[PDB]
Amino acid sequence: SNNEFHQRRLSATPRGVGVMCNFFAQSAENATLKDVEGNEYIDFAAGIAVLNTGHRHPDLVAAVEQQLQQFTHTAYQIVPYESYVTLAEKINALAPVSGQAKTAFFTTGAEAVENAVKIARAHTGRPGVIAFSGGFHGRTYMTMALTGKVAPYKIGFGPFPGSVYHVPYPSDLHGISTQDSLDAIERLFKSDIEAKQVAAIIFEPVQGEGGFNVAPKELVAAIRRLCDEHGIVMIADEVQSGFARTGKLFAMDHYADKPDLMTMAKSLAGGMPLSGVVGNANIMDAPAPGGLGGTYAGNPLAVAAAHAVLNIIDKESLCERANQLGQRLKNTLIDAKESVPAIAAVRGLGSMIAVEFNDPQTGEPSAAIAQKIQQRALAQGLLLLTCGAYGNVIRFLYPLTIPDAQFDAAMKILQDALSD
Amino acid sequence: SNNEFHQRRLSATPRGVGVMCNFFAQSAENATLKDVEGNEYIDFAAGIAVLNTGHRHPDLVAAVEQQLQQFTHTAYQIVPYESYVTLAEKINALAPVSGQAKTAFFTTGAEAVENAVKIARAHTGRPGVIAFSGGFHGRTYMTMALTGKVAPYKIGFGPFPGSVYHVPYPSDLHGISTQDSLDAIERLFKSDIEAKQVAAIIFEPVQGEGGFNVAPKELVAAIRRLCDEHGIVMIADEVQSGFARTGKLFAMDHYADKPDLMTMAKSLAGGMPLSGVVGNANIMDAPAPGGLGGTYAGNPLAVAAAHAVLNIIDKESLCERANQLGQRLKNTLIDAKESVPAIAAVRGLGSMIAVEFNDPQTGEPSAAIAQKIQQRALAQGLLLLTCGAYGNVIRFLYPLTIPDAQFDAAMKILQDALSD
Amino acid sequence: SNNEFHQRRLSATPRGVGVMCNFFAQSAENATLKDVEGNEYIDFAAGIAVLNTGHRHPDLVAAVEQQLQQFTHTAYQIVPYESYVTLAEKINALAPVSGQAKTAFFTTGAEAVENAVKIARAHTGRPGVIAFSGGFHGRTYMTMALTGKVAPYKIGFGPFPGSVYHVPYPSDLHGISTQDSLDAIERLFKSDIEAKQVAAIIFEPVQGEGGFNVAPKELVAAIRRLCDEHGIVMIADEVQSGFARTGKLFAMDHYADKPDLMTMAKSLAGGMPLSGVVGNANIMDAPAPGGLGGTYAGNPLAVAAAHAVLNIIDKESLCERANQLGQRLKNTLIDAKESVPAIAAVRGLGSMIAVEFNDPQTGEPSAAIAQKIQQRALAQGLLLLTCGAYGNVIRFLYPLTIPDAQFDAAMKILQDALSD
Amino acid sequence: SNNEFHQRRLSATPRGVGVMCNFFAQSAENATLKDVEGNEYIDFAAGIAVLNTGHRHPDLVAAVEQQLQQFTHTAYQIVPYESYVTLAEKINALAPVSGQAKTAFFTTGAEAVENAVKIARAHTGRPGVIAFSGGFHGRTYMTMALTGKVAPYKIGFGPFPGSVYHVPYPSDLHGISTQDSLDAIERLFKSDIEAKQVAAIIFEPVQGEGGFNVAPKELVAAIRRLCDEHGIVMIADEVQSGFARTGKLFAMDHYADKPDLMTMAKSLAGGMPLSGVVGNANIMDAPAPGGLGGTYAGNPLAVAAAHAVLNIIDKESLCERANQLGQRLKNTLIDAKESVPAIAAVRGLGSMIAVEFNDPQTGEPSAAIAQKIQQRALAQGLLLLTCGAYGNVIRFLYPLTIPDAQFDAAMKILQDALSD
Repeated sequence: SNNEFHQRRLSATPRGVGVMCNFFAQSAENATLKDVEGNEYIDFAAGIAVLNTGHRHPDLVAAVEQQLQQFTHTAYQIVPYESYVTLAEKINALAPVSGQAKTAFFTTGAEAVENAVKIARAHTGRPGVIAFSGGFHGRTYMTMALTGKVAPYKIGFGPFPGSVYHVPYPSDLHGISTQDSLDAIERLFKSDIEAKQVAAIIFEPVQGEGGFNVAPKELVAAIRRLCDEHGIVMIADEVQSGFARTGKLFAMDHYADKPDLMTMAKSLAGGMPLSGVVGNANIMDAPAPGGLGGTYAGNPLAVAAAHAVLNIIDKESLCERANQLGQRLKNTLIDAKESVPAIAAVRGLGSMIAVEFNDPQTGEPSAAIAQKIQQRALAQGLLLLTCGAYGNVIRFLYPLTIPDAQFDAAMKILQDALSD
Repeated sequence: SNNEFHQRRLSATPRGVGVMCNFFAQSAENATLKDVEGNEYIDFAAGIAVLNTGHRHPDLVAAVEQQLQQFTHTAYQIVPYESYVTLAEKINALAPVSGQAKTAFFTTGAEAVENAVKIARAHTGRPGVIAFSGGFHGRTYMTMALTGKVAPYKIGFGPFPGSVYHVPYPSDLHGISTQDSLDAIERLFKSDIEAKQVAAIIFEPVQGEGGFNVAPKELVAAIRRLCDEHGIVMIADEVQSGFARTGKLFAMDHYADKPDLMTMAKSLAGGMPLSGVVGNANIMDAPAPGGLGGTYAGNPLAVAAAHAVLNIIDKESLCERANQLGQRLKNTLIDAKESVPAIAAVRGLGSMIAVEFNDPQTGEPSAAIAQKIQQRALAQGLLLLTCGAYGNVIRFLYPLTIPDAQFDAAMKILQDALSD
Repeated sequence: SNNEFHQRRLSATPRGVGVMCNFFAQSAENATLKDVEGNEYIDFAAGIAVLNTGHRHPDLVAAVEQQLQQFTHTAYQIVPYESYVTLAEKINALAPVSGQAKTAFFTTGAEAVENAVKIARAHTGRPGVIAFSGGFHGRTYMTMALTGKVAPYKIGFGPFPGSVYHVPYPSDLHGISTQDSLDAIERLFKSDIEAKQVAAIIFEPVQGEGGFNVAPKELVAAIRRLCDEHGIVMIADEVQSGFARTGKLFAMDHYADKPDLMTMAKSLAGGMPLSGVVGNANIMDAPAPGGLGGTYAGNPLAVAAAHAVLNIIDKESLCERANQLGQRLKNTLIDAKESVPAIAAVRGLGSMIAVEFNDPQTGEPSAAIAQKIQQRALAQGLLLLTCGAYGNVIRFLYPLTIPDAQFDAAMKILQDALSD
Repeated sequence: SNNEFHQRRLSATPRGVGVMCNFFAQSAENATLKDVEGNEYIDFAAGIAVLNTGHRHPDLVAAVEQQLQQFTHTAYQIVPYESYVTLAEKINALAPVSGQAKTAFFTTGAEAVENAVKIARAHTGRPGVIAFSGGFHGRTYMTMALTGKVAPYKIGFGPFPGSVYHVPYPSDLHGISTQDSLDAIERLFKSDIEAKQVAAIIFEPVQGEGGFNVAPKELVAAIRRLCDEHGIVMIADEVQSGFARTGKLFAMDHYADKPDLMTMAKSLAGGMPLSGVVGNANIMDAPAPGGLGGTYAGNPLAVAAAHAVLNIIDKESLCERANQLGQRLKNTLIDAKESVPAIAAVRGLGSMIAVEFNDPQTGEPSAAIAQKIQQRALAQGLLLLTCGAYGNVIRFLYPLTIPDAQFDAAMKILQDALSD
């Protein structure tokens, strides 16, 4: 029963860990999710862009099973294992970072961001960090501070550390330009903190919870220029955009400038708990032995899954397929724009696409319309996710391995849900 | 080759992720670890107290495979699952908290400590946190601040947030008494922060990296009293001491006073990435919906493994067994105390036992002697771990499921390694 | 000799205490300063807007001597005196605060700002403070944090406290509007700190060292509105703009909205060390007995001088006079705007008037032209002061008591320095 | 009327500015204070150790009037003057700082400490500051954090900056030794902050508000040793102990080790608002020009007063007189220990002497007995001050210029007030 267990969950767990759906997952494969009462759903959430290679991809299951017949945990900081080194070598070969790449593995994306910040601070000896409004980087203390949304991520968890600031993110719909961001960064350097006291600038090439806003090329170039000038570490948070989501393996592959450090997680292990930081070896080697670590860091099962994820992305050509699916979804949303004026924007990159809804009679961002369209899709068996500053963005996070027929059915459902 | 991948590792990964052993893991079962060249080792590390049920316990592997046939990740905050709820119910039933309990799951122990601090700050509306010298609570920013050992955990990652203080932990060999701890707390209340601005007091009932120092009953009682008097949340970090290690399920079960919050990890899932926080349901309900979470939180495979772990500790009487094994180890160490004057102390609870070595001609802490015994034991096939402030303590973290014959062989090897 | 003592100065005092002039003061009266070698200077600095009533005003001197016959210091928090209370009563009656006013006295302007922040934190129980870029509020740690100009005030003195942020200040010449300020405040609320975690918003009605930028009426109204909505304390820093400088007694008297707190110093005692905070009695009474104080606070001689200063401002009609002299200066500057293309702006209120210079060919802010005009004037005997974000602003801080003929001589000198 | 003005004072000023006496000062000279109703009091407060040279010493009045006929304020950072340089040279010639000295002047002692910390931070590039429990250093934000007494100086003004810690001050009565302090410093280095991240260790040679505890020679030597070893700036806060109070010109003259920086105020100008920092020239020169300052800093009248105070201390042999008067008061207090069992301790240095009362029927610190003696002596026309962690200590801060007959009358009054 989904109601019995709804009450059991509300009684056993705190209200702080909120849950979107009131049905309980029973099984899942690729992009199909069945609950405990037999209802099937098309998963356009992918565990929040974690299942780019799909629920229980057979190669991932095979790799996890093979490793489960060897060992699940030795603590890498005690007894190492080759799979860690080989995955790090492959990431170094593929990651677009400055200089020669070195990679370390942790467990959660928040741990990856934390360690990127630790590496930057140890390299520069500086305290400051600049992030962007609307950015999301984790739910730990420091990663909350870096996160550019207060409600609900930061309510009641303050005070937050000093030397951490935010500048507005370029958004065409809201009149924020690249030059607005650069002016805010300059106002930081002239009012708040010395440029030679800022250790890192951290940014998402495509903001996840921010509404799938893409960083303009000028912005990435300017960030690279400022970091080169002032000795600041450039951090690209590719935790959500990484691994073929944006049409290339990493979102940063769409830009000429390379960041110094890059954080990875979610789809890195295709449904297993793994994260990592990859970047310039001169910067990564700043902490001494013992300065970085984590007990679950580089979990053998998750690392095997990540090897499988890389091979799947390659052999099934998930980058091109991400581009094709994103184009089809854009076509559907733009065609619907003619009949549903509430659609205010269609943005994104590759298969990282989102639609933002304004009230057609007011012009103000309306979360109500987004919620009701999300209700309609769900009742039709389509699981959609909400994001944005005002919670009026629907982001589409289908697995890149979703079959064509199921994707077309999902487009039909989305068309019927857009139009009342 | 155990030495070609050593160079590969040094070239691909950052220096900051330190590694103790020069060999690479190939397979592991219970307390037996086999490297890529075939060498066998008796694992007295258990992945740093993560494998209380031993490497790949058959029931844990069966549970993980069963779940692997259903789904590995749905993002719990999007789509929940019953295994999370039932595991929370079991932890609530077993946790040493006064009154109604509530449990939330995350992925890493540092994440659990972070959420305990978030819960305490949301409940009290205060900033301050008081921890203990020699304590270890994670490698994230806030958990580094709570950690009471600067070298090597905090070197280069400051500055650290305000309102976080440390008081000395009682140690009979170092002359620190419970009254010393309480006087330092009072000095904090009179010099650094008013008690009504302290949100939590976090402590390990048995210090992990601190040298297995056991908290006196008077200290736990004074902490409970100070917390009730000033409205401070009492946090017990049982990440390393939890799950049958100390002879009871949780170390706090050795004391009459119950904490408000308790953090769990490591052996909770017996080799899978899972952590948690259980406590006073009213305090746990302090953060509003949306304020707590984490993408991997309560990973389904790890949840299944944790169910298995609870059932294994029950059905195989691992508390009783930890008491027996700790007693055998203490007998071996005391029988050696007459031939080895370097044995300065033997401390701990249950099967969380450590031996501290001083120099037999100076009386000063001797880390070299401990490293030499460790060196000798590793050549005989026994993997031992060091800890303590001065690196002069050897901690015994054998899996609780180690067979009697292998344990007795390890005792013989240990007697030889102490022999000089 | 001015040289001998210049070298002795460099040898005995730190380089960090910067000194603008190469001559040493010997005598001073009203707006006339004589160096130790006999050279006379028309003082358009007034000790940085401290000598509004002019150097050694006879009434101030007579009051100071009369008190000197009584006592110079008793420590007010030990033994109080009636001059403190009567000055507090006069300030309470004259301050632009809604409802019952209370006034406390301290010694320096930074001390007044510090106590205003302390009062706001005690009244709200919140950590945060929001200030404006280009603002100056003192050289102590918290007041450096509030100051919105890094160079040179904050170089090497970090890190600075968390929960302290800055927003742009409206300027017609730099493209910053009131709505830009309000949007940045909203971005703070949405990205950095909860609105109901901000204790105060501190602002200058007329930015002193920032270039004499006048706060538009809409900005003050919006600040008042936000404070009423979020329960934030509205702090007006009138240390430099206060006491008849802007054509009315306080700059806030030009606006319909009233602040919760107002800080006073500089011309408060007309050349004696005294500061003060006046505001809402219910808010002022937030700190408990024993929370506010200062050994020198409300020094008797400075309090007598401040009594004299109020009586001088009233009897010699210094508000009206400030308006007249500001109009004469504006006539001179606007007249010169036809021959000097470098004159890009002439702004201010009353006798708080500044001219900003841009390059006549490029249009960029030209600090070199400003310096050039300052040296020309200095060579003719006119002591002028620089300010602005780029050091390209000349501020006119003559004593309001300056004789008309001396003012006209200074205007002629200024006209000569503006062209050739 | 003292009652009518008592009510007026409570009406016009905030409750936070606490006031000890309910009468209002009318006149004062040397050690005799007259209120508005004609009552005379022997001033054993000296405005909280500010009038070592006495109320309105004739030489100080003469210097102040001479300067008042010249100028009262020019803003030293705009136009300098001789008296600043000559006073700095005299301080450099007399101050016991390691190496050749430079001196800067400010206005309040809190500002002096603020600038000492600024100088240490600029010199070292480090954030950390270590202070002592029971120490008092100012009522500003940073000097609050440095202060080691929460009630009443810190209540409601948090949260406080990170990297600021406190260690116990050696006290014979409370069982705190030098080695306790050194162990707490080592615990800071091993649990809280790296030694190479601490910019300064600030301490009072004789704690003022803490109860006149004298720093033992071993403690000063250990602070000097640790500061030399780790690059930490050693700061002696002699705002209260300076200028012949302790029997030598500065308290540090009783010790063989020299601090790097020394802060001065209070008696520095003998009742006029002045403060200063004197220290090693190389360290003082750390902030770039424009980094240090203050509008009122180095007030000409106060600087003339400081010249006069130095001359008075020399010509009237105030150091020797401080020793003599301290010995006479100690004789009076020890002889009273026989009939007053409440006298638990009589401590101090020179004429910086305090008596600590415990309850003779339980052994508990008694602020009530101290206050009864205070009011008993006040009824007889003798004005005493309280202090201590528990408010149970009587301080004797008579002016050093007090005549012998008045001192003997005060001793008579003190003897009668000690007994019931």
